[PDB]
Amino acid sequence: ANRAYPYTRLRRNRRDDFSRRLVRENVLTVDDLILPVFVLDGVNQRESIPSMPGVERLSIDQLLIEAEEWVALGIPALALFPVTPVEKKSLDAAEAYNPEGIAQRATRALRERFPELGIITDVCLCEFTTHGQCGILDDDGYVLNDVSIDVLVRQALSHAEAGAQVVAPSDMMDGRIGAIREALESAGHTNVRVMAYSAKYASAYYGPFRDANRATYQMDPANSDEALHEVAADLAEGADMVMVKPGMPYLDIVRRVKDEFRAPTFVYQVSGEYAMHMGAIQNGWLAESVILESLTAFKRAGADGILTYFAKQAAEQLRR
Amino acid sequence: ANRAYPYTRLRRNRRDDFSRRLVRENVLTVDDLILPVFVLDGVNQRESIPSMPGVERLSIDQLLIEAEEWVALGIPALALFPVTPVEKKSLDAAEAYNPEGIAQRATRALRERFPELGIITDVCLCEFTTHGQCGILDDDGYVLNDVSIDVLVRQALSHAEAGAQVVAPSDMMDGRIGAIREALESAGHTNVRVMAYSAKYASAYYGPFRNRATYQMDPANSDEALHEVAADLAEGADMVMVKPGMPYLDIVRRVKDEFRAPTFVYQVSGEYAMHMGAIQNGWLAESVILESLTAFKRAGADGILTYFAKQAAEQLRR
Amino acid sequence: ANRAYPYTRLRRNRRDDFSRRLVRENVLTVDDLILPVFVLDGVNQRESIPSMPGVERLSIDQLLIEAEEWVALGIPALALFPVTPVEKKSLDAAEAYNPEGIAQRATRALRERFPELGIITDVCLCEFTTHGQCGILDDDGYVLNDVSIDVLVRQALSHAEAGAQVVAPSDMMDGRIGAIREALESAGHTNVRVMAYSAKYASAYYGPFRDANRATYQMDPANSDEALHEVAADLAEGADMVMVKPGMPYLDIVRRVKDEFRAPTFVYQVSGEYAMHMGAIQNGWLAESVILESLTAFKRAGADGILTYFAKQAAEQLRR
Amino acid sequence: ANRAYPYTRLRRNRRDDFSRRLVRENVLTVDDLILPVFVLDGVNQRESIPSMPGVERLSIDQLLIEAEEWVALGIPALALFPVTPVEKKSLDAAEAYNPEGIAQRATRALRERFPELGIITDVCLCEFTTHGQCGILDDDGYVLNDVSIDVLVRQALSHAEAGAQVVAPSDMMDGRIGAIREALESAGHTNVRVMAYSAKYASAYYGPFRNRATYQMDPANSDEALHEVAADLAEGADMVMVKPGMPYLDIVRRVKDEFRAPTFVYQVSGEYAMHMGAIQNGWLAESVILESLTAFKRAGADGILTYFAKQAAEQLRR
Amino acid sequence: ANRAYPYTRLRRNRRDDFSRRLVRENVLTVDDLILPVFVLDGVNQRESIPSMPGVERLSIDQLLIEAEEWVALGIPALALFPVTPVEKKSLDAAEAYNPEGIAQRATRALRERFPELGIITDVCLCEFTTHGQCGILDDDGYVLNDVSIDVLVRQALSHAEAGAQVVAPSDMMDGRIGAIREALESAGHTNVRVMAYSAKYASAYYGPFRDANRATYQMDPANSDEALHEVAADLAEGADMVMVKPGMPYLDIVRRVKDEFRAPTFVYQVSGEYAMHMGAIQNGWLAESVILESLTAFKRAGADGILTYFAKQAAEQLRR
Amino acid sequence: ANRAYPYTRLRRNRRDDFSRRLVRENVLTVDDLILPVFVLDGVNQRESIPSMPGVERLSIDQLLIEAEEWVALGIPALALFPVTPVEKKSLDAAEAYNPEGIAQRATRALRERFPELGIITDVCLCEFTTHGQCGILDDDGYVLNDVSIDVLVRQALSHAEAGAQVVAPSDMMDGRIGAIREALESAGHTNVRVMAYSAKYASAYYGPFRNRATYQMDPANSDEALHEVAADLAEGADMVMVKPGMPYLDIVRRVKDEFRAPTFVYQVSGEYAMHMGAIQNGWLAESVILESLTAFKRAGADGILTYFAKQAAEQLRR
Ligand SMILES: [Mg+2]
Ligand SMILES: [Mg+2]
Ligand SMILES: [Mg+2]
Ligand SMILES: [Mg+2]
Ligand SMILES: [Mg+2]
Ligand SMILES: [Mg+2]
Ligand SMILES: [Mg+2]
Ligand SMILES: [Mg+2]
Ligand SMILES: [Mg+2]
Ligand SMILES: [Mg+2]
Ligand SMILES: [Mg+2]
Ligand SMILES: [Mg+2]
Ligand SMILES: [Mg+2]
Ligand SMILES: [Mg+2]
Ligand SMILES: [Mg+2]
Ligand code: NA
Ligand code: NA
Ligand code: NA
Ligand code: NA
Ligand code: NA
Ligand code: NA
Ligand SMILES: [Zn+2]
Ligand SMILES: [Zn+2]
Ligand SMILES: [Zn+2]
Ligand SMILES: [Zn+2]
Ligand SMILES: [Zn+2]
Ligand SMILES: [Zn+2]
Repeated sequence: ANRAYPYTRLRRNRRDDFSRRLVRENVLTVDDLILPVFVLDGVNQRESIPSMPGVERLSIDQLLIEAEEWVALGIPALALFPVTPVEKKSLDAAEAYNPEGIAQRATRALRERFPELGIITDVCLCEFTTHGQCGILDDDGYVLNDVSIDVLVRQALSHAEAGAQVVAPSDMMDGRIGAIREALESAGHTNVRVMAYSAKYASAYYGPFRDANRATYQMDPANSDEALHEVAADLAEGADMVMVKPGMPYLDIVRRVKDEFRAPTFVYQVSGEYAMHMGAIQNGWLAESVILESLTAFKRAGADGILTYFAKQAAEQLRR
Repeated sequence: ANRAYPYTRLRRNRRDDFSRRLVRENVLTVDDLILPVFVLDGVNQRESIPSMPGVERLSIDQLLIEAEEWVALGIPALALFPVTPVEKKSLDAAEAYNPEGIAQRATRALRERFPELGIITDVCLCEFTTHGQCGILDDDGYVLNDVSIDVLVRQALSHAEAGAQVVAPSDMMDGRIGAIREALESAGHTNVRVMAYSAKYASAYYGPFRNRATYQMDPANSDEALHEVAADLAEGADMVMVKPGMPYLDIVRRVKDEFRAPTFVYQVSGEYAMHMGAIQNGWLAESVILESLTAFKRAGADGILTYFAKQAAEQLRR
Repeated sequence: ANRAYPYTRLRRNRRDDFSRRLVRENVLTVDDLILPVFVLDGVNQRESIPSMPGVERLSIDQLLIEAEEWVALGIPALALFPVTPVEKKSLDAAEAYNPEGIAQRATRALRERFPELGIITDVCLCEFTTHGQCGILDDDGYVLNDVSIDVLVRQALSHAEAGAQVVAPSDMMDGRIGAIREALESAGHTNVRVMAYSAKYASAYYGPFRDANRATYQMDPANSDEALHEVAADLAEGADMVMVKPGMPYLDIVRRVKDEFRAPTFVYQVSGEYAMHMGAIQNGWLAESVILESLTAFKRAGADGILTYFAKQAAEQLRR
Repeated sequence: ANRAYPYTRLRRNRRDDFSRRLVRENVLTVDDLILPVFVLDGVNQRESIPSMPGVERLSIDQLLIEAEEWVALGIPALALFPVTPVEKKSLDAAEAYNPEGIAQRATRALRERFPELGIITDVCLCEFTTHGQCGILDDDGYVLNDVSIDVLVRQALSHAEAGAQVVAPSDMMDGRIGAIREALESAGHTNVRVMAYSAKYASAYYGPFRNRATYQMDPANSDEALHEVAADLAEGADMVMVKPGMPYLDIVRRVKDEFRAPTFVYQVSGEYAMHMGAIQNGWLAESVILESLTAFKRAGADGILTYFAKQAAEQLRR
Repeated sequence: ANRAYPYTRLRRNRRDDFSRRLVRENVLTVDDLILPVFVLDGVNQRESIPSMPGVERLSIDQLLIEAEEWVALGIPALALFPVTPVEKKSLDAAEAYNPEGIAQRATRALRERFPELGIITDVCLCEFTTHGQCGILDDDGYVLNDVSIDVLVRQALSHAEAGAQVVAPSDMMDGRIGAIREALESAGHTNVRVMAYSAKYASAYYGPFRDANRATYQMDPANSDEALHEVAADLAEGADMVMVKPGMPYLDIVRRVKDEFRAPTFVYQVSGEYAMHMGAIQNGWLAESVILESLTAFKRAGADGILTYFAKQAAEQLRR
Repeated sequence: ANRAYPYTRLRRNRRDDFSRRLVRENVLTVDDLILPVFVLDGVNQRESIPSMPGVERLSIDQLLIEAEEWVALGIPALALFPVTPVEKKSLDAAEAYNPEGIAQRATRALRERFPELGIITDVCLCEFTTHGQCGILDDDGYVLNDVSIDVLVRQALSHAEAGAQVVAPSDMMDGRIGAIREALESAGHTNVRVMAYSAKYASAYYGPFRNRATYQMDPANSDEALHEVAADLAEGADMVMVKPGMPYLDIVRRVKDEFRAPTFVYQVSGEYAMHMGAIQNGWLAESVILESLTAFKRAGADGILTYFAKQAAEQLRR
């Protein structure tokens, strides 16, 4: 609109807090926060994670106790990540659909104790396979697409039976959203949401989660147009929400996905992003204000919700 | 993206509060609210406004008292509307630029007491002319464009010298934003913001605030609003505004979409009156206040001039 | 196009009525008006509505008499809203599809007496359920989507049999437009139009209609992109017209919907909007000219037609 | 939106008049109509035009009589086309700016009698030059751009001083809109509108109105029209026009779509002649008049210069 | 691009014929011309049409003789329009699919005599029904959509059997393009093109053709967005070309259709357009140069081909 | 529009010549062709060009003879390329603006003989400098921008005074279009067209025509070309050109799409050489000439500078 200095001085609106606040384009609220949480078997268990300062893996009993604060702070949902006992991992990943598995038990417990809290379960075989890949291997060592979907469907169904309001397939198999959706619909789980990990990259940023091949399924970091194709398919297949993972290193993908589809768009600030920031904060290299800066970035980029291990810290800062 | 029932059921996200909250596209906050306020000449004075139940005209001392609650609620700014004593009105509208006029005095008092509170003054001749038009009349009864600008310029300069952070020309003269900006820059008022009333319509919804069709816009016209805004941005506006508000939400959306600039909207006297009247008659629930304000946000407004600002602030602070 | 003052003065075209008229971008005509009308059981009944000054609920006999004026004024269509006797409300909503229900009786009477007048019937269960929700409840108190559609289909069919040229599903069940369309097509009701309430919000503006939960089906006022998804589905499912409700508070949605789909787009100026305006007019706070301003706004925003309780007043003002 | 038969049957809305009326995308109203009118020099004079059955050239007194019916029908404006006596033509086209020329006299008389009726005068040299070109010729027979503008400027100024609310340069000189606007502004004619003939083609459809290819546009060219309009808007046009009309409806649509500005179209003499001739021969029904005019609206025109304006007005008033 | 006088003078390129020719955006060639032609029963028949000066209706023998010139001039195709003997019109329109009907006989004759000349047959019932509507009536006098399609399919098949390379459904029934396409494909007529009359308006411009109700099927002249919906469906249904009718009065529709779909786009300069222009030319009110101006307009608006009764005149003018 | 096999078979339109002809999206005509021609200093002189089989350098008298066939074929314009005698080269490139230089003499002779034939002169210093760069060198060997413009301006003015209808600056100095336009306008050369070489790349395809990377564009860059064109249009170019041609067809398409302005493309010496060489070796059919030229049209070019112009004209005239 032919705006030119000195008629236009973009510093004017920056001059005072009031005008900065009036023109501010985005704000973070507790409604944007999802807390991922690592869940152990057993009772009275609490484990620190060295590569994620301040995050603990908790048994179900201890998770229920901590969920009091989280609920009180208004965090809308948790994303549950079981820590599978090694002995329960198998070639067939059958623990993924065990009604007595950690995720299923945790879901029923939380649904009963905190009925309004959203529970987002993780649909993937990587915590259940001996070999740690996201799906079932063929005799050449490749992760088989459609056979894996069979197991992921049973898993998702088991989560729905346990009471999960949202299942989030994090597997990157082709077509899994539609297969899971069909299965849910056929079984009568009409309102279980599917939060697709649509554009999940083959990333180095996942280090600490593993603490807490893939290029044939997860996306190449170099590719951006491809992510649009991914999301389009997941929306056609029935996803209720679509997600980009990891987060900060992919903010350009979040913006293109929101702009292109105008659908509910989520982003995961993964373990390595948390660890980088925490480490720098603890070293005194960055101020704690970087936490809300990092989260504001996701809102600015177009995300509706953020899976972040900072959810509690940020919710406290915001509640003030 | 070929979304089809029953694979896509748009009710699933609506099933639970938590998922409604996660997908909710817009939220109103106190940061979005600007309170207009009618300012009297006297002292220890308030007046009730018949056509605006619940709103009082306030003398400056009273404004300072109430501004305590407004600042504590976090309301970022006020928009000052003086109520000029009749005896101060004239064909030349000289009272508009009186250094000791209501607006100027109010501004200086607020700037001193509450230095962080934004003050948005009204640049217009309508409360200063004997006939009530927004500009100066020629012998034929036409509101003269360029002669009016000369008065408006001196007005704005007086507001700036009183300390106003924002001046808001509400006059709908052609070119006034540029003339005002030029004057502010030449006088050294580098940082005074100009909040243009860019698309201000010749509307029946101004009843309660109180030939206009020769300067305010025809309600029928939408494309024209984009031309208006474009000119005001090129002329140096820091913010642009649509008035009235709800009845023009389509204009808000087009203006935000087209220009991606800081965009404001005025929920005018008549919109307040019709909502309050209905709430007082028991015809509409009080929830309609927040719904009306959420609509502005959804449509693309960055901030909202609303006589409901204090109640909305109170509700949000719950 | 680099337009700049003083070469460009946008007041020039405003200088005279003639040039204002030449450049005026939108005009309201009686072709844009649909009159909603509340229909009572019985004979010789006329009831004023306190929260809607000047609107009356009428028995069929009295509706036929008033429809003379409406036809003479050129109003193209009515939208019928029965007032169901309380004793006829039920858990199963069966009165919705009674061939002798108020809507069905009213439709046959009007179709016979005024063959060119459009009749738009309301497809929804809320006037027929004891609990007043738009659909059938499950044992958890939730409004069941697909079971409700079964009843809405029978209702729509009964309206078609009665002679309605348009059925307007106002229910906000997912998929109902396609289900109704299939049913109409299968039954031979090839030319019955479906006027989808596509983007119908969970709004406070409906107060006076009730005088004259829902968040799990009606839309969140905060959401705009979601409305596009709603309309897209309804057009794919066969709607002939798409509608936004309420009206004024959603003019931005009307504009986005018209711009995005270029399809016949309708808007409902609901009971609370009528009451607000009437109340202010009767108090002398607004001039009567606000009525045609409010209606012009819908045209400007892109609506092709407006359901408005001001239809008669506006048609008289326009006929002059 | 994946609309597919038989779920989507586009005939359903066509089934009944009432639904056709509800979905109808465009309507012609009297507000859209501008009547061109050929104005003679004498008094108690009318002339029939062989190639335009049913249209009369009218002396000013006759124009005033007929303008009674035009105003009562609600026609907003007339476009005046003088028929210059041959003896007043010259190589310098000085008659164009004669204060007592036909156009000027007609304007003053209409402005006085019917103050609310818009008068759109024609700014062009073609009815004033001995050779009939729209501008002044050099020794080689080329229509000079800038020298022509100087005459056109004085013309426009004379029209403004006679009281014309709109001047419409129909000359297709480069830059003339800006030169005219500059002159009007410097003379204080702040509110005189300029209705540019922006995209005026070198067309065979002007037969009945009566080297042109060096100034009027090549019929083959579409993109070029957008460049023409762009320049005229930047130069200060209040309205822009395409001429001829029906044969250029694609241009109307592109111009409206691209610029969102007040857009006009001229249904020229040859288009009138061919429609009337066909109606008089019994080859086309009279309904073709309203269909032709609806086409302009559908294509995006805000207003239409049409010799059918009175009959269309009569038909609409039914 | 900030172009401003006097740096930019758009007259410079107009100064000389050479530069006008270099910058000229569109040209008409004989490849753009399709000649419609009225075909009589019998032998040695030639009839002038008073409302279309210079156009004759011809029996097949005389058509073959005239087609020599047309072929020699390079006209790519004819559009055949039979003149059905009144006695052969019926309620069932069965003459439409008679293998010995005028259109079928004419097609076989032309295909044999001029194998490279395109023949475009007219698929519609209006020349075959006693009542002259485009389809079959129901007992309320309405033109039935799907029953009409049954007859149009048999017609199109009969044209394909006769050797037509293109069938052009001019009926404006919903869905007919897909039904005809399915039928052609099933029967093995893999390469018969379908030239859909997609946006055919209810127009006064057809007068002279009739010399040589409809609002429930043909389009309202007022509607433009609706035409896009029409074309979209016809392309989805398998049309190879899409057409707007009438022509000049709808150039804005031609431009929107070409711009939106980028598909082969045709336009019909109908009988009334020909008659208007001829009449004015014969009266001396317009120069003959208007013919090529009118045709250039269609090219400029985006048409790939033009059905025009001026095809021979224009082809001669162009061949020079 | 959800087109799917077998409902949609894109071969159906390809089945027959007649349908291929009806749907064909672009056609080459003689109106699209501009012939470049190398012009010698002498008289009764021709020279064969080793790296451009079939093209002759021609003295002016020879050019006039051949121009007979070119005009009779309908070729609209020639682009003149003088071959400067070495002794006339200098560090100041003064020969560029010699009123009796090759280009000037050729222009005057053609303008007189064939008044309707367009002449496009080359505005560049490369055939006038001793070192062969397109501009004047500083002491460090850099091609100076603004000093070069001053020479180019005088060149262009000399071409205009010789009668050239189009001057085509091929130099790739920044700002030269504006400087040239300013000079032409101030001198009264109102109608002299400027055909800017807007996006002229530092290319290996100029081999046969005969630090360049500091002024000609990097082959890798596409977006940059739009910035180049934008500036030349704002500076007053009447036409804009991409060079080389085939290897840059994507640039042609983007430039036409973005600006909708008269767009030209140069099929350079190396493109001619590689096609002819292949045709002479029997490796490619002669049909490749028309295919190469159809590509330019398809990509969006309005006109094409091509050494094949005469043969293509001959082929089209079949
Ligand atoms: Mg995928
Ligand atoms: Mg957001
Ligand atoms: Mg006190
Ligand atoms: Mg303005
Ligand atoms: Mg916002
Ligand atoms: Mg829906
Ligand atoms: Mg509309
Ligand atoms: Mg008399
Ligand atoms: Mg121009
Ligand atoms: Mg319009
Ligand atoms: Mg169709
Ligand atoms: Mg084309
Ligand atoms: Mg010789
Ligand atoms: Mg450059
Ligand atoms: Mg081209
Ligand atoms: Na959110
Ligand atoms: Na804000
Ligand atoms: Na309408
Ligand atoms: Na209009
Ligand atoms: Na073609
Ligand atoms: Na060309
Ligand atoms: Zn996994
Ligand atoms: Zn004012
Ligand atoms: Zn309901
Ligand atoms: Zn003229
Ligand atoms: Zn037909
Ligand atoms: Zn060079």
